[PDB]
Amino acid sequence: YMLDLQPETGGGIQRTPQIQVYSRHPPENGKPNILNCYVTQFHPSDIEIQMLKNGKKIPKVEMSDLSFSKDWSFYILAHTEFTPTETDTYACRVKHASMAEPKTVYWDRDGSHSMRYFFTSVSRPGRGEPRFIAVGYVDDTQFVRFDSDAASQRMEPRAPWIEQEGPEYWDGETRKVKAHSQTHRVDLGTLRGAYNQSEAGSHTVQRMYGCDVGSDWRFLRGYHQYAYDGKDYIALKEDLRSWTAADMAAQTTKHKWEAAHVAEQLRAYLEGTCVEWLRRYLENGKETLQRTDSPKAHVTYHPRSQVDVTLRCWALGFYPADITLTWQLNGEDLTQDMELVETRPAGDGTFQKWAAVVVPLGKEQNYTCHVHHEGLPEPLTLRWENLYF
Repeated sequence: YMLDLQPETGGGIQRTPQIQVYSRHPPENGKPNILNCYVTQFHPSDIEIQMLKNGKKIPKVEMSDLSFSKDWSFYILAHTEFTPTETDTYACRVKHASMAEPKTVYWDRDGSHSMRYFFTSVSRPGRGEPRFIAVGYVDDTQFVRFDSDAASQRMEPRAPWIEQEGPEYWDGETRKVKAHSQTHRVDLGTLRGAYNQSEAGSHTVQRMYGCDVGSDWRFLRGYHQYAYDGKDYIALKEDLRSWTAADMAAQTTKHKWEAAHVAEQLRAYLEGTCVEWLRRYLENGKETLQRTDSPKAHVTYHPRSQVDVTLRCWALGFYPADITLTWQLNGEDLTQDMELVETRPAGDGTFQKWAAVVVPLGKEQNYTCHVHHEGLPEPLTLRWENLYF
């Protein structure tokens, strides 16, 4: 349930995509599966993602709705059905303005809750109104979307439990999401003026807001923050009464919103309405939302040099996405030379992660992987049982 308040900011750089290519389920030759291409850390949001089989474009590839993480960097999941074999190669190819050439990555085998909305507007001077994309989450489960270039021109369901809501709900959310788009359109215009930028270039406004509740479903935290061209602009501080302005232009907005008492209006939504609707969603989506799936963990071996080995600690099938995955040598922990990938979606309501370390041969028993997750009664501790080396 979105905010009705629409404050305006007032009148007076590229990052490279990271790519993971991986299957939803453990890969077995001849068994139907889903291949994922998880593309993250990119800016601006305009991007082309293609999945390839033996170098040829796979035609039926589904893309997630554009969203972004805390640092404002975008992410998209692309996925397609596939049945792996011994000989077929698979890859994901990304074109983005940050890179001179496309990057191709081949598939290689060996108690709290939150509601959050994420909004992205991208100007396109001479080509109509900004591209506007909105997505809503409860915890790590997306439940609504809006895309200005989609056909419906309505807020749309993306989870079965929200489809219960009647037409009044959908009408209200559609009205509000369109109002968000217009506010962002205005913001793009005035921010362009504030930074003395030309009317020709494309620019980006991102906005995130929402609430966390505790184990008793009482208000825990609120958020309401903005970025311009992928950089912090203004953010509501944790007290929900003051602002962090990132530069001089944002200070003008800060003083404007201070004068108009915008923080107190947002506080009322964040501590009241946001929380009340989160509780409703948690009850309506109980089976899928009020759940913890524990990480299914194991350690794999991979020969490296004649002197050492790579040990990789896997965590699979877990929900929610928050997890701590760490290696420890002889009790003491250290992330000096630990490779750690971003937590990635399986595409079926669970997440995956791994952490890898290079261990000298003979000293493998000294290394232990530790998995902490709210689903686990006790933290898991794993070691590589050396059978066949």
